Order: sequence, then C-alpha cells, then structure tokens
Amino acid sequence: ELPPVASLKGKSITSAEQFSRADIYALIHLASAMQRKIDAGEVLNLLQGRIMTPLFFEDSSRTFSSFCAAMIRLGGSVVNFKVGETLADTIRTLDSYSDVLVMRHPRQDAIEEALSVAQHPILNAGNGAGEHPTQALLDTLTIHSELGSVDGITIALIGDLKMGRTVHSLLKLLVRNFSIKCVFLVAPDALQMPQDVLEPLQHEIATKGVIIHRTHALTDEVMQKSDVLYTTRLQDITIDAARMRLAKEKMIVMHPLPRNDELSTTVDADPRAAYFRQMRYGMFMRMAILWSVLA
Amino acid sequence: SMLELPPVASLKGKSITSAEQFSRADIYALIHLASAMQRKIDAGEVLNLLQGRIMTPLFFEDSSRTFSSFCAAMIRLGGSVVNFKVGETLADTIRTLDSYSDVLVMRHPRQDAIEEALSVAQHPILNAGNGAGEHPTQALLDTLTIHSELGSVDGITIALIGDLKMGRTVHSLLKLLVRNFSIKCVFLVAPDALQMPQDVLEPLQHEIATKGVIIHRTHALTDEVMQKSDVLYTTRLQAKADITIDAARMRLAKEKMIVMHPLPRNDELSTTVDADPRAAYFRQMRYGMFMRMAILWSVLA
Amino acid sequence: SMLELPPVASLKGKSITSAEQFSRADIYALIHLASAMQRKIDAGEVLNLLQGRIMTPLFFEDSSRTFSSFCAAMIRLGGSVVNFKVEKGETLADTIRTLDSYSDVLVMRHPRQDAIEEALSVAQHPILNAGNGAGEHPTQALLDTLTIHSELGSVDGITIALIGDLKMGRTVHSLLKLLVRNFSIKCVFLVAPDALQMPQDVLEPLQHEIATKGVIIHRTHALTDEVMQKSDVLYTTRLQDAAALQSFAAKADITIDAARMRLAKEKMIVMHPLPRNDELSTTVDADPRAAYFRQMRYGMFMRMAILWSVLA
Repeated sequence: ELPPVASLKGKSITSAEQFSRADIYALIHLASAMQRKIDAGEVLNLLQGRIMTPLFFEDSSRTFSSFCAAMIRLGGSVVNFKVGETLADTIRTLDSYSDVLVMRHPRQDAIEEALSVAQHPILNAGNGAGEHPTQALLDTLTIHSELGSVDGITIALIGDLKMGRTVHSLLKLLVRNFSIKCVFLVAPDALQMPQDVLEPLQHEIATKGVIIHRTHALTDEVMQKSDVLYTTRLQDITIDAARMRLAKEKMIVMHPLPRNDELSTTVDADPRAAYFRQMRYGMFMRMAILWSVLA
Repeated sequence: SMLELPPVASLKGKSITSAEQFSRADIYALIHLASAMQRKIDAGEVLNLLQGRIMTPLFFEDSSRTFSSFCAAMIRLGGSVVNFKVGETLADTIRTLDSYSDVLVMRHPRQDAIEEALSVAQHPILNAGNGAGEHPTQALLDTLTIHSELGSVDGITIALIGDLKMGRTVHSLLKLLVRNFSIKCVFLVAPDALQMPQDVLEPLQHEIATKGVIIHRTHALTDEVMQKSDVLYTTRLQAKADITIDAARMRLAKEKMIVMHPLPRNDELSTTVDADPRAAYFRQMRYGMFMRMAILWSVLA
Repeated sequence: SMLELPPVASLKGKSITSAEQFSRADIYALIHLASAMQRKIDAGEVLNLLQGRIMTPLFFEDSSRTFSSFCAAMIRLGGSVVNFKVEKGETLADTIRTLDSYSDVLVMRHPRQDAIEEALSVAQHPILNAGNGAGEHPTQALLDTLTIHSELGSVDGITIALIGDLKMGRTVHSLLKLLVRNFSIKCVFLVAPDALQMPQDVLEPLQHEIATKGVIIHRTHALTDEVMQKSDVLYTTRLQDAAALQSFAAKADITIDAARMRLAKEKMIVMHPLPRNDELSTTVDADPRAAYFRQMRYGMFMRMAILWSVLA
C-alpha cells in the first residue's frame, strides 16, 4: 500500500518545524514503498485530474523538475505559471484552477503573505534565506536509506550557513526529531549559522545533548568523526579525493546542488558520494508529500 | 460522461474567433454545460473526455493567466498540452503546430493574424486575443459570471469602464450581449481618446434600435453610473481620468450587483473592494475554466 | 497492444546518436512500426504504452519546434514531459546527472558537435540526439526516409538532390549516410555553393559503399535542368555572413519556386526539414509534390516508433 500520511491531508508545507518524528518516519517509508513500485515498472494513478502549479519567482530547474516529475509519476498534472502584479492577485489566480501551489520566492515573508490568501495547499520550495523543508525531508530520507538510520549520527554542515536555506531547515528537522550526537558547523566566521536559527533549538540541544562544535574550516576531527558530510556552495573547505582518505567506510557526502569548487569532481565515482542519488530520493519524497497533502 | 455532459453540436469542428458567431441558444447551452461540469469537478470527479487529444498554445504575447486557464480546462477534460514558445512566418508556425495537434489557442498582437492563421489551419483555432480585436472566450465566461451571480442577463444595466478603444474584452462583451440579449442600458465610461469605436458600434445600431437599448457615454465614473448599474465591468488603462472603484464609491451601488474585471488590474480597482460579497472578479476566473472546459469539449467532441 | 505495436527490439535501451547505427532491417522495422502508429492514432484510438514514463529536454540551442515534435510523440504514446531549461556555467555532466534522476529518456540538442559524446559517457538513460553542431540529426534522417518511402513507394532506385548549406546541414549529413549505406540510390546531386559543399569527412567514409553500389555523385552550385528533370526527391535546406550566405546569386541558384517546378517530373517530391527562408518559395505550397508539411506528420509517427522501441 501507499496509504497517505493522514496528518498532512490538506496542509500547507512551510517549515521543517511542523514535522513530528512520526510524520518523518511515515514520509520516509511512503517514499520508499513508492520507489519500490516505480523501480518495478508500476504506474501510479493516485492524483489523476489534479493540477500542480509552480510559482517560481526565482529560477531553479532542478527544484522545478523534481516537483513536476513527482506530480507526473503520481498520475497528476502540471500547469506552469511564468512570472508588476501583486503576489495575492497571483495566488488567487492559481487558486482558480489548481489543487496545489509550489512557490519559490526570494523574499522570506512572501510565503506568509501567500498563505494568508491561499485556498489550496502551498508547498514551500524555498524563500530568500529562511527555509526549504522538502529538501530537509529529502536529505533525511537519503541518510535513512544510505546509512541505515538517522539516530545517533554525527553531521557536518559546510559552506555559508547564513544564506543557505537548506542547512537551516535540516538543522531544525534533525535536532528537534532525532538523537544527533554532534554537529560540525564548518564555515567562515562571518558566514555562519545565524543566532535566530540556533536560539529556538537550545531546549533540544540540552535535554538530548548535542555538541555544536564549530570550526573555521575542514578539520581532520570532522573528516574522521562525521557519518554525514553535508556541503553547500559559497557563491580548506573543499572535499576532494585526497581528503576522502580520512573519511570512515560507512559514511556519505551530500550536496543539494548546484556546486562549485567546494566539492571536487574527483569524488564523483566514490560510492560514498550520495549527492546524485540524493536527487532521486528527492523525487520520491515529493511524491510522498504530494500524495499525502492531496489525498 | 457522454450521458450527463452532452457537447454543444453547433460548435463541433468549428474555430472560435468572434462574438458574432454565437447564437443565444448556444450561449445558454454553453452556460448549462459549464455548470454541469462545475458540479462534476467540485464533487471530485475525473472527466476522461479528451484523452489522447492535444491542445497547443501559440502565444506571440505574454499572458500567463489565459494560457493557464486554457491549459487547466484541457487537462481537467483529460486532454494533453504541448508548450510551444514563440524569419519563420506565422503560417509556417501554424502548419507546424497543425502536424501534431487537435486544437490551437492563438494570441497575437496584430488584429489580422487570426485571418492569416485561419487561412491555413486544418485543426480548429480558438482566439485568445487578437490585437485590438476580440476575446470571444472571455466574453462567454463573463456572461456565465453575470448569469450565475445575478440569475438573468436580460434587463441589466452594464457599465464598460476603462480603455474601451483597445479593450478586446469589451469589444467582445458588447457584441455578445447586445446581439443576443435584451440589454436595458450600457454606460460607456472612458475618456474621449479611449472611447468605444464606431465600427464596433455601427454593426450593432440595428439591434440597438430594435431592442431599445440606451447607449450612454461618460468621461468619468459618475454617480448615475454607479447607482443604475447591475454590472460594473472594469479594465485598466495599460494622467488624471477619474474612473476608480473603491469601497467608498461602493456605498453608491445597489445591493444586487457585481463588479467584474478580466485581469490584471491597476489603480482603477482598489483592494478595498475585494472583501465585498459583490466582488465577482475572483470567481470570474473559476467560471472561466468551466466555460473553457465547456467550449473545448464542444469544439472537439 | 504488443502484437499490435511491436517495438523494434534491436533498438531497446539504445541511445540514438548517429544514422550509421541503423541497418536496412532496423529502418524497415521502424517504418512498419510507424505506419501501425498512424493506423492507431488516425483511428481515434488512444495509447498507454509509455504511461508513467518521462521525457525531458537538454536543449542548449533553442528550437521549440523540435522539442514540440518530440513532446507530441511522447504524449501520444501515453508518456509524459517535464521541461528543463538550461541557462551559471553548471557543468554539462551535472545537468545530465540531474536529468537522469527523474527521467526515462533525454532529448539533447547542443551546438558543440562533441558534447553528445560527453553525455553518453555519463548518462544511465538513452539519449536521443536532436542535433549536435554540424554533426548529425538522426531521427530527422529516419522520418525523411519514411516520407520518401510513403510518397514514392520505394527508396532503392531514387535520384535525390541535397540542396543548400551542406557544410553545416546536419539533417543532410545524416540523410546521406543513411541512404547510401542501406539503399541502392541511383544518384545523389550535391547542390550548393562551393564553400558550402558536402564535407569530405562525410563523403570519404562512404566511398566504398558508393563505388560498390554504383552511386553517381554530381556536385553543382545550381538547380540545373538536369537536376530538376532527373530528381525524384528535392531535399533543400536553409542558409545560416561569409561570402556565400551573403550572395544573392547563390540564393537564386538553389531556390525552388513555381517557375523551376515546371521542369520537374510528374512523380517526385519536394522536401525540407523546416524552418525555411526564401530558398523555398511559398508559391510551391499548392503543388501536390510539396511534401514538406506532410513530412512533419510522418515525423511524429516516426518519433513515436523510435521512442516506443527505445523505451519498451
């Protein structure tokens, strides 16, 4: 079966904060059941005659495609709305004809604006520097499916943690819902994990017990102890073939993409390079989210 | 369901280019077909009617709402859509589309582009806006709106407000209403430079005469116009012409009336009016998907 | 409908990159499969053969016309399309890997001739080459062969002229390779200004097969009465500022119009991959031997036949 996760039915998907551990577990397992079927040649007509509409004020072919492909693989349909008309006027236009909106916008508070006037679910595909929860959830699914489990892991977050909307959402989702041992906040000092992200996290950091061992650049303590390396762009941070020596045998590298120098192509064929497999997990997590919300 | 949703027969095979081609019988037949489809789609049903047919948009002009309304119609009837983004002539572009398609939705800035396309197309064309000419589907959904909000089209007093000279919406709505309905009065609210052209109004003189329809121009949105009108149908001006509709002017209006707009909108339609139960212009978009569902199915059945 | 629409088994899982990869039997397989498709679609019937399967574009040129012919074939097979726009300097290889994550087949068009060989090297899914610089347009060559076969009854025994910018024409590079290697062409006329003649690196690799089958090859720079009165197929292309593209006399010499068509035989066809400029007069359009618009319908059925066979 592919029963939907009941608690998302009709819900908007704005923040990682809204997802309980039972929620995550269920989506992780719906996504896998789905992968099992798609990989087996099965066709899913779960969402026929239902329409998703992207509302991408900023371009991103990968995020766009992944949502589309996911909707299509559930039998659903896609109608692009290329984007001065006010945001609300657009939101009401999409509500005319679609069942679910998917919005990517450069201002953080554009999301809260839209939800005030929206009659159908809005899925947040990302907003300025705040969040990007379907990424956080797809990243967790990657880890669950690559390493066996997410409980007890050590995780490194490389790159500018200030602007990177993937690292915030992930940091919240993981700490709040799992038993994370350590978290290497690796970046330049100026471009680090903001105070407002780290502050609401402080209850769980204590009672679970969670080492936030920061670092200016990629130390060997990181490479040695990390089960997951989650690097990002910024446009002694590079992960290359040389440095990968120091990694354990059961670990993975991740990157949401796109990339620059900070992750060498010299790592691509390494079986612990999970950054490409991560995108396919993405399609499957979004199929699980789309079915759950629109069921 | 060929049972519960029977297409309009006059439309089968036909290109849809002007208001002039629709009879009054056709209009109510479309309106009833639209409503039957709204009940079926709102019940959560999946219509399978145009499985394997392809709709191909051909927009030589930016218009996301029109495109998406049309794509949404087609899809909810079970049809498919092929995106074509606009040296190479118009005819050749048409003959190309024609090689894999079941219906074309064209939207061009030049007025005569439609005659050019029709001259060569083998599959039906629906005109989604041809220069300063017409927008026949818009006028058909606007009429569905009037009917579904007010319960009758005969006897209304209507204000066409804004750029009347270049508004392909208002050209089509005026033609559609005057020709096939007993319109009491029509306020032509606009500056003299943006007035309703005489070659839209000439062909109607005879029908205007017979049905006894008052044709009244004002350069500004007066209080007579607000108090008498059952539909205020407003449009943009793409410095100081006084035609704006806010919540204050809405104190002058009747209780049973609607405000309408094809969209997008500028300063002529304040967001103060939105909450008002007589603000129809958001419901107008939804009605439009169902009329377009009605039309597409009728064209292609 | 798998005894109704049998896929060409030799093509299963393959990327389609070059015309040289096809045998005579393959081509006839695809023609017969494409005709069965026209029978299905023209009967008003619907197909589910690629339900659930996704095609995406990896287009670095822009040619909506071509991505649309492909979309249309995929959609009529019951399949689906996810668009993907390319604009950054993110690597070609990463673009491929990102498409691979959710697609079942890629349709590639790149202006560099040898970006296809890069994609193949990293792709885990079949790539359909929809044009590579001055290289090949293989699907195009296959639908052109289907056209000729449908309209004249057979391909062996034809005289055919290839007109226009042959140096850069990729449609003609592939059509020439396909025709000469698998059919007994009576004669190819290469009609083009000297600077834009069919390249030597295309012709030299076909010399054994020419010599052996006795194909006659005549260059000209003009549509001489010989060409018009002997050709069963007039395959012209478009010119893309160097001396020959600039010359009015180069244009007038290769142009087909109502006038020149008076010299042509009762039973032949005029073909063009589209789009066209002035080299093919709109005065030829009414002529029943103008097969360039029908060419587009054959093309849909030939892409259906190719995709069904790659993805079955």
